[PDB]
Amino acid sequence: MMYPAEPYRIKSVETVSMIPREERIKRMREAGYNTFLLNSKDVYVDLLTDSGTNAMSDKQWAGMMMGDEAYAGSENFFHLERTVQELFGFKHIVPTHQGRGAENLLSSLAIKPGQYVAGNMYFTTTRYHQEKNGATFIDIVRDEAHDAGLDVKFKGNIDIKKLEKLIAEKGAENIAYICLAVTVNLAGGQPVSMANMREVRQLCDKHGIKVFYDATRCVENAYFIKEQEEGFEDVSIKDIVHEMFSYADGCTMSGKKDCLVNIGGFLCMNDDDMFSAARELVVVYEGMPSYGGLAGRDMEAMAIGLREAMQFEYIEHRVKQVRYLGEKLKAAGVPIVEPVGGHAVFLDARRFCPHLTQDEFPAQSLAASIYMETGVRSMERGIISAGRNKETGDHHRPKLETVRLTIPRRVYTYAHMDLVADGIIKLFKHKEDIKGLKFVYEPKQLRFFTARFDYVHH
Amino acid sequence: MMYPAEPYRIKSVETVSMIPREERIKRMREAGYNTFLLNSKDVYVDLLTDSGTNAMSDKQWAGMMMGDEAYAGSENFFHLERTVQELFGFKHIVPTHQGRGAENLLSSLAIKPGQYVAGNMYFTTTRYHQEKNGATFIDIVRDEAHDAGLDVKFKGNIDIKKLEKLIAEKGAENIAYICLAVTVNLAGGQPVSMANMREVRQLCDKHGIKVFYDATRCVENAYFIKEQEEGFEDVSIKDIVHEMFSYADGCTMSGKKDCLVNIGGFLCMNDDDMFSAARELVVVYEGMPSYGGLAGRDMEAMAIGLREAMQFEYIEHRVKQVRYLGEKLKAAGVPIVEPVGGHAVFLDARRFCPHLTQDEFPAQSLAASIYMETGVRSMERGIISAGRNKETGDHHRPKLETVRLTIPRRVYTYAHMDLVADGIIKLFKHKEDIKGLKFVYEPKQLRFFTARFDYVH
Ligand SMILES: O=C(O)c1cc(O)cc(O)c1
Ligand SMILES: O=C(O)c1cc(O)cc(O)c1
Ligand SMILES: [K+]
Ligand SMILES: [K+]
Repeated sequence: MMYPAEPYRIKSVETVSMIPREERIKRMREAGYNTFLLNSKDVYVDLLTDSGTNAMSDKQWAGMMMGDEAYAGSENFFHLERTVQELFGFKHIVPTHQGRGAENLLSSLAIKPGQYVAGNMYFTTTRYHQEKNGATFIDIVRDEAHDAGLDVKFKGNIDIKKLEKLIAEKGAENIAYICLAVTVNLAGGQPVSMANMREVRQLCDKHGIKVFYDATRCVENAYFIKEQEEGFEDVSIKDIVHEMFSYADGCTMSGKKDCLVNIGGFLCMNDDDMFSAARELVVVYEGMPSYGGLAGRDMEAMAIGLREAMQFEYIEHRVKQVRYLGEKLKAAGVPIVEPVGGHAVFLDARRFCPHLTQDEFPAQSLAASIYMETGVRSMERGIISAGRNKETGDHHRPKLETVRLTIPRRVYTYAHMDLVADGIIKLFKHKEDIKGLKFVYEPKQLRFFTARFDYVHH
Repeated sequence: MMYPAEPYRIKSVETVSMIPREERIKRMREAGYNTFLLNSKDVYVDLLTDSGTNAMSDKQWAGMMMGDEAYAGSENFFHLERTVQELFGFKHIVPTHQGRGAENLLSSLAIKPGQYVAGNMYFTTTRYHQEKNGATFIDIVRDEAHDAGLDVKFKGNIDIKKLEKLIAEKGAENIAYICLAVTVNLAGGQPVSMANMREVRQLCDKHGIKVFYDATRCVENAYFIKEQEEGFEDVSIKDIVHEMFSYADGCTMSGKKDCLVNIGGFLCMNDDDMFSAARELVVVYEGMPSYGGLAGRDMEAMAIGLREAMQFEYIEHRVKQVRYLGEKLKAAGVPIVEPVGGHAVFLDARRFCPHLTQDEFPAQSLAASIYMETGVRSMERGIISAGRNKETGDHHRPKLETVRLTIPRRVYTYAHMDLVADGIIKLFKHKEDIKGLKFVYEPKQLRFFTARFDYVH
């Protein structure tokens, strides 16, 4: 099926207030037309992010009642450890409170100053920790990834030629590690093929270079492999996931993404010595290696969730729900990043509002309009989030001016997707009526978080 | 009352396996006679730590069903924010996944390399982050705090003269901040008086020096003030807590201690510019400032728990339950660190086992024997935990060779305390039979965590 029904029932609901348009407009204005300043209680469908917003199962909530909150030797730790060892195949695991905790550990252990880290694009926290520990980041993603309109498979693949060029120019000993992300966020949630992981592994093995996965949406990635990589159609998600990680030396994981939980993460590695070093380092940043900044009950929920994520029908429905939204928008001519990724649809607000300039903040304004029209919250990922240039004092002006419709796992229905799509399509049909915004309050940093705007009038 | 009844009922119970002695001995040996290696399922009464092991209330669990897991604007965040603003009085709050997360932020923001941080003793993670950011730690606790046998009030107090001396010798500009801990862990959980907090504030204000509290057991501290500081007998715990923090510029808090939760912490501060800088920095270590590495449900549970902790009868019982254990041991002649602190009783293993040299690891062996006798787990806090001297390859030899009996909040009863005490007392009457330990496996780091031993013969 192009669009299968939910492979589960609703056990419990989260009630919402269902406020009318006049009230939404009032709340949007109070939030300075910045969706980051909206109160959760005033949002009907919250597509700000797929991180930590997932609906857990009855089995996970049963696990939540069996939290073994002991500082050492918790049953929940042992369940998590054996689950990750079984499903990912790594020798050692260190729990962390979420993904960027594991990144702090990995980069603190695996990077000497002056070295390079190469990856298929980047994520903000991941890159921060790499650079904080002395590394220069090199993008080695394939060129197609930077063409937002280009519909091609496995857009997230590393260009092996760029990797070969790097090794020759910089020398293997100067490369801390390859950071292979699955899926690739900055490209719109694009997958990486098994063939690509193999080729990166083979080349790195030649030169003694380590590969560490940024694995936050690895199950979504496994689904794309199963659906689209020749030869994998009859291989289980579980076997695809296990094979994927067989080509890595370790990984950083955010449970908040594909482990179907609201908090949690971990660091995996095969190397005994690195594991020992990670154990003493985790103590001062996260907590003892036996809980790593997580309650027992959350290690349990993450262990259960990761195993739940392996179910074909679940991840098929997850990805096809996102696809449904994207295809409905595409059918109406709405400009989106293509192909649709695993976890989100990205609107190109620049092309949605051709009558505006980027300096009138079309992404920020389109996000405001979407909320006022529907009660749906989306995230500005454009000029506002990019922040100001510290030297010039002018805006950074990023090439991507987008509104991100980010889909939590197992929270919404196709009817919610229809509500979102219908509102956006209505706005698109009258796009010329979307007004530009200007600052009325700008913080000196993290401006996307608390900035306030009002409309430009002529 | 000397020992009041629990000011609550049991809502739900946690299953334990009631395994016999022969089986406990088997499990202890499988754990290499290291209690840190015992599985939780094999422990009856787990006194390894009071951190994150607390029992929550029905109200907190109701809150756990109302987790608003939004990335921004969570109802749970706003609840936590106004609760901490109301009860602690600080202008700004940044959630963190627990205490050491807040410490990372504070030390990253408030320390220039080459500066000093002075405090009343220290805790490992707190000091690490201070030194990592280029500070030199200076102990300015009163001398009495280092006399483990001396029974005096407010042993945790800062010695104002030591602080005056530090300011004169180093200069105010070279002191990043004063780190005032409540209670003081290394002295056995000893409180700080309101009078002391005032004097420190007064002196620091004269020189423009910032004071940040390490406030993980601030409610236990407030109880000691109410109970023992002249003039506070009829002041509420809530009002004592609020006044305590009125003498601080901010704090690092572990909810896992006195906020009655299993995970959670936060950073507070009054300064706008520091807050703005903190909001930027928390994003890459913990998470967005609107959740700070916590699920919404945990921000909610911590908000509720902190308010519950203000109930006089609750914190009175908490502290008096620990005291009950300590006094029962004292009444049988068992040697402990004195006076008894708010959250734990420390056995003096050196005097418990005078027939053993420190090289035979008496604290480690005593902890093993306690488990085998009762099913009670305690923590070695002695030569093993001290680690091996890197330079000379010999043990670090700490003056304190102790076994820590750390009491989680609202988890155990007086009957459990009796079981603990009765077992230790029986061991004490036959102490000569406690055998020394030796390594069979020693890690090169964190040796207390995974080391394995067997008996000398
Ligand atoms: O795009 C996001 O959802 C996002 C979320 C964060 O907590 C930090 C960041 O740099 C980006
Ligand atoms: O004494 C403790 O319980 C303790 C706990 C920790 O997570 C670190 C540490 O250095 C000490
Ligand atoms: K969450
Ligand atoms: K815990």
